[PDB]
Amino acid sequence: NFPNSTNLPRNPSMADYEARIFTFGTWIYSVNKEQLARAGFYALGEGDKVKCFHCGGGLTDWKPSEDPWEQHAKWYPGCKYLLEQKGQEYINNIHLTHSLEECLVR
Ligand SMILES: Brc1cnn(C2CC[NH2+]CC2)c1
Ligand SMILES: [Zn+2]
Repeated sequence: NFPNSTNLPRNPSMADYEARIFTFGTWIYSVNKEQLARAGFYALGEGDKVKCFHCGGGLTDWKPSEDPWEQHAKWYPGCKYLLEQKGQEYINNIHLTHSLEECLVR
């Protein structure tokens, strides 16, 4: 399933922060649910699998050191919600950071 790069959200029923927050319930996973929701994510109920309301992008297997906004930019860089909330400069930094993180050890 291709990522949504239009200015229109794929799941408008999940456009409000509060709506997204209800999807998690009791959340045992290593990444904060408030932080996930702020980054546009809602829970699917399949372990720690989340989806962005706007781009439709799915993310799974969260480690405690990982950041929702960073991961969002890493895997769904065409997301218009992401661009709205963070700006292109932030997004550029993240890409550069990760691409460089490769030629550090990898
Ligand atoms: Br595409 C995709 C699905 N999950 N992910 C990562 C999310 C953060 N944990 C490591 C995996 C990328
Ligand atoms: Zn998105």
